[PDB]
Amino acid sequence: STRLKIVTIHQEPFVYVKPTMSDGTCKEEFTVNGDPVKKVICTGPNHTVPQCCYGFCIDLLIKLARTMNFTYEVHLVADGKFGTQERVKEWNGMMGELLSGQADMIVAPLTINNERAQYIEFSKPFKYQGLTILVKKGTRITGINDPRLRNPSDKFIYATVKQSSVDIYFRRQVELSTMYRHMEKHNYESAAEAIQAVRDNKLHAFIWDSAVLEFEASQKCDLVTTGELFFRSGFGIGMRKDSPWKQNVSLSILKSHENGFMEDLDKTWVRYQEC
Amino acid sequence: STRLKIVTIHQEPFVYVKPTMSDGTCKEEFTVNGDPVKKVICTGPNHTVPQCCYGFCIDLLIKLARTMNFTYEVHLVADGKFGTQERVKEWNGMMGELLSGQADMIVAPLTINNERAQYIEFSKPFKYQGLTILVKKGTRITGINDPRLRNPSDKFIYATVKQSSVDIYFRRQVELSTMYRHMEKHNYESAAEAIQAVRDNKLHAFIWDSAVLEFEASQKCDLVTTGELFFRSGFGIGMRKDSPWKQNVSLSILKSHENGFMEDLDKTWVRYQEC
Repeated sequence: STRLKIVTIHQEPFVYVKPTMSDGTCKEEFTVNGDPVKKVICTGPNHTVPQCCYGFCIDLLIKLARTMNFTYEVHLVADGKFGTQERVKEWNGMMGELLSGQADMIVAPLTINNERAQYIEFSKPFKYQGLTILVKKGTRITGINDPRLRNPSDKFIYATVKQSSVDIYFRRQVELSTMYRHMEKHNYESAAEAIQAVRDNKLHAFIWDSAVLEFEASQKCDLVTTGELFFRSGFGIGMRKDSPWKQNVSLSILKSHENGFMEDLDKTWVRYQEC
Repeated sequence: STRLKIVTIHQEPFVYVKPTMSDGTCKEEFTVNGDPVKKVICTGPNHTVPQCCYGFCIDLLIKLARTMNFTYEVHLVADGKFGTQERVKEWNGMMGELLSGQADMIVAPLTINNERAQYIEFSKPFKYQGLTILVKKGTRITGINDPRLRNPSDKFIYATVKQSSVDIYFRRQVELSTMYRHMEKHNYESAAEAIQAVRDNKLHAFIWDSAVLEFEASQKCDLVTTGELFFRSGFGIGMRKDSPWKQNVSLSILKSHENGFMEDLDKTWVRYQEC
């Protein structure tokens, strides 16, 4: 009947965003084994214009749309954010768009957490992840229990992104009190700057989402992730409560974990051999 | 109004099962730091009798019951099984008990998968896991892509449990065809026997649930798990579809991942230092 409004956000390798060619089409590209890269037009801010979206999440959308037989239009979130609750409390970003009806589904690396789940519903997770630690190659940190994290000094500086979900996690547990006070002093304004600081040896360890950090390490051989994951979670498709789509989207995702499909998406988008 | 009927199954460290003392009570025990071990009476086959249940899942039940203010009675599944669909197709084990009304909730290390999710609903996961590989200490296997798994010979024998979810997973993907044919020749009748065979160097690698194998390695220093997890999944509380309990059980579980509670259960039940 009517096309679902899909909202997404720019985050490689889940969603790449590139300009259209001069004729308005998306450049034809192929995988190493000759398969066409599937691309969709996604409108959004560069001024709102049609752009080209592809990646793990786009391939997943396409699989869901074809399996469940729905049609869709994809756009990039207008304010460029995942969504937090803020005073004007109302959700902004993709959460706000989903709740307002500007979107019908959020298809993106959207972490399942208590706060969001109070307002929306999630599919079963299409990818598992957690927090991990990004360091310079050669640096050894066992995880959140490493003595250089538990007993901080300026000889080994670690941090996360100010006001992020990570910042909030450390703030909330008394046993991490000592780590939180160190981080509160070194936290960065954005993940990109924290990542650069590790490359530049101004930050010894950056604590962040594993799906982000592992992707950085796969592309930049002077960086690596280290240690046991902690605060595990999953990424799910977001829908308003009592969605007609949730059950079948969840069943498709579970089937895909079990039949190789999700693994094929990981081989296609997440796995590299440069480093 | 009425007590929820909780069904569970014996699997350390999630559910320990021990006899009552001579007077019918459960032995008072304490953690290393002095805290009482919480125990519940769980009736079930040793002839159905009251026994003592405690562990990660029992602590979780207790937290849910107190948070949501419900009361409950726990029993061990009558046929001793998680549940498969079989001809008489009807579910047996905990699935069958849940569907028949003999249980209202399954509180156990119950893997979320497509087949079960067709019939029941799950809470958000209280523990993440996957498949991993159990080997003798000193043996090195990178994961499911290790050359000694991909290119099998009788110099390095690996196997799983016949007719298990693992057996079925390998059967279903063409790219694992060669591994499946090796395993089909060495598979064991039960996880206990496969585990013993690794200890006895009759089986070089056993492919199984990480929550099981990691627990074995934590208790038996001649065994270790090795390699990257694969076929990740989660354990969830099982309820009949459209349960009044699901939303609040899921919200509690998500909060517990975020506030230290789940981590405390891992420190209490899963973490050891002998090995």
